[PDB]
Amino acid sequence: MRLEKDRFSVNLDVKHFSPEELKVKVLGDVIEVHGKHEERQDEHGFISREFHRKYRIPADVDPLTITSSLSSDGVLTVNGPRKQVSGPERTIPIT
Amino acid sequence: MRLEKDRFSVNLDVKHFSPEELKVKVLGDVIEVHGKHEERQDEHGFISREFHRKYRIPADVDPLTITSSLSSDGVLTVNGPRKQVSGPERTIPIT
Repeated sequence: MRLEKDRFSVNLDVKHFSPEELKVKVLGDVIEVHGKHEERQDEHGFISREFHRKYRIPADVDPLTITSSLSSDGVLTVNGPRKQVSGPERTIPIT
Repeated sequence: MRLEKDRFSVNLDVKHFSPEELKVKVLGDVIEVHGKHEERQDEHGFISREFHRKYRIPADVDPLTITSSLSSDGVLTVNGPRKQVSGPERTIPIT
């Protein structure tokens, strides 16, 4: 949902939502994310919002190392580091 | 320049260009690419095309393992594999 020269961040507005109702997850290359709230006809134009978003990590981002926080105003945040890594400037053979 | 569910491919039209004149390269996360042709005023609307494109590899693609070929019709192709990898479907702690 967002990238930086040193870190990254996925942001989702899911206001009036609460953690027990959501599922974050890391399946290697991907970042799973499931939601589902049944506040029911209580609202007005009732909303039974459920889903399942998935994102692709970036290469220099470790599949582990993920701060998955949240703010008071119902906003899922997913964090992680970047690594410049070291490969000798590898001159590639063009056929 | 292009992606697939199992492999990837970067394609550049650089017709009337020849390998000695170009530089492919892998700097960890990135794929460098330099060009420069001086066919000179020989053409008509002379063209002194030089540059330096750079691409970001995808996570499941090894920084090594890169078939950099080319076709007869002046087209740089850059290839590589993908790996589903294995991480236990890692349930992430949302704060």
